[PDB]
Amino acid sequence: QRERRKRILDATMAIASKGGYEAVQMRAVADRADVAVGTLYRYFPSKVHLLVSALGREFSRIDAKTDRSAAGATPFQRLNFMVGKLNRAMQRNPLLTEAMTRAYVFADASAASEVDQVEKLIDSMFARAMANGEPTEDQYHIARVISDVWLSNLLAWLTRRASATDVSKRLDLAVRLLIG
Amino acid sequence: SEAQRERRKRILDATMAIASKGGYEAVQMRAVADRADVAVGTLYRYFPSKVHLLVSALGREFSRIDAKGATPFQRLNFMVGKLNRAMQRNPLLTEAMTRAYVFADASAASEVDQVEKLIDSMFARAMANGEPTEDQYHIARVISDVWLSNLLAWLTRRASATDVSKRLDLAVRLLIGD
Repeated sequence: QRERRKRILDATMAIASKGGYEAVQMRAVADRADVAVGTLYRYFPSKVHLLVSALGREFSRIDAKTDRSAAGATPFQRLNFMVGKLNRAMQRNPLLTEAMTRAYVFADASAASEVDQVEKLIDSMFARAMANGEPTEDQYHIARVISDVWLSNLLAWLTRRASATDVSKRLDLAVRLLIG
Repeated sequence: SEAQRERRKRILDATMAIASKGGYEAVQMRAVADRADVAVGTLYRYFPSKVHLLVSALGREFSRIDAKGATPFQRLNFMVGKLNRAMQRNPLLTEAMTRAYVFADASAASEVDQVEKLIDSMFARAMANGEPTEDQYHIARVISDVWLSNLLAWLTRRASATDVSKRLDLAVRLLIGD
């Protein structure tokens, strides 16, 4: 059932990248992934669960892309590195970003687990970026603040009250204010 | 020149009261117009949507609170504390404002801007005990974003009020902690 999951999340990412939040239909994803619809619902009860899970997988893959050794001599530099990478990744995929941001907007208690998995991952990614070895509590907290700035400005990006570069500027400002 | 002002005041008062008692759903143009004793047409000329109503009312709220610690950290900590307690005393109002801010589009981008500048100012001056630096304004923005993100989590029952309070405290200490 692992390969089934892989096909389902693959189709989720493909469709989301192609047509944004709207295009992510349960029937369409199930179709594209060659699984029964009931199977899809059994693993993912909503498109929110689908998208958040897919996001989690994407983060888990990005963390496996290289290694903690792969940069900067200072915490500020390393965190700047991580945030910059994820930032350009965001800028390269506006539709996917729309789908994910919307998914986060609609995520409720029923998707708690899924969302948690994302939050735990991304924060970890930031924290381990700042730290040499095991991150401290404060670094986890800093990670959470950065994530909150990111999401809050994506909220304004989604409703076209702000551009992607505005988001990027806010992120850099936040990083500098926290550990610059 | 005074009829318009009185009208606006009653409109925002009604918005605050209704939002406080029933939340975002209860904020409807006819109900607001009714309570405020204005024509619905006048209300639509004044505020095109419930988002404009809630955002404007919030702005007036921060203006009013603005009207009537030995460090930046203590003063900001104090203010965020008071605002937090006020928030927990008014969950339906907070619900209404949160929905208003997550649902706000470009058509209210102007309004959303104004109140924003207001809110941050009140934070920043609190940090400065006077005229703030650029960085203090920036910090105010960061705090505001933490607030909004955690309020989104609260709205969708992914977090409690206590969670929100703790997150805001953490943000304050991490940003300007003594």
